[PDB]
Amino acid sequence: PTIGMIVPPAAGLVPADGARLYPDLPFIASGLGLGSVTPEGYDAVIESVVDHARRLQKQGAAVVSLMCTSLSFYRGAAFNAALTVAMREATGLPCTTMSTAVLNGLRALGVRRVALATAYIDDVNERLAAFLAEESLVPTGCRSLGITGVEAMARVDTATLVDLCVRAFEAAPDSDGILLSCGGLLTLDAIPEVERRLGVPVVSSSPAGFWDAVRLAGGGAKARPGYGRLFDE
Repeated sequence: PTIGMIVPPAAGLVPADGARLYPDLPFIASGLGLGSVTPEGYDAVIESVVDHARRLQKQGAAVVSLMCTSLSFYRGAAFNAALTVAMREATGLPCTTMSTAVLNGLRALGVRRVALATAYIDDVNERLAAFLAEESLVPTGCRSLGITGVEAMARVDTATLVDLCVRAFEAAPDSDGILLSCGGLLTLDAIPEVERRLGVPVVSSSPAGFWDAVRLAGGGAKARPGYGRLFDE
């Protein structure tokens, strides 16, 4: 079953982080050309998201995921829902979003006290914490990479992301689990290393997006093994 993904950039490229989980599966992307991942224009955003969902339906997608965490959480639960309802009505397909994916992953692992490890700015981390509070999770703290530009993003490796999660956890030792939400960075290998070092499960947002969209498409394909408890499943 073909999985459709709506993405932030104009070019319409399948996200790199998570694709490794499903090497045999067909993924098609359609680019919003947003200029932001946290845009102004409540109606305009819904409108472009609808337009792009319809483009994906015409290309044979069996489901559509809005594959951007920030865009789906920055205006809280009411907006994540509005996005989902608008896509499904315009397409007749089951639709979902990366923020729903994250919720779904955290629930599957039993997490309700969640430490945040992100690459976002303060205001954005605050909106994330607010979204998760609305969904009956307790955000217990946050540590962020605090980097910008391709150069610095390029310089991130697995170790950087593992250390990030350990930091976030040390700071919030009461946490049930960790949400790694590091848009644009490669996180898969970090997941089971963090779970080993800490004994607490990790959800990574982009990989959760792939997993959740693959679940929704209901084909039964399993993620490649070795990428943490959620995906070992």
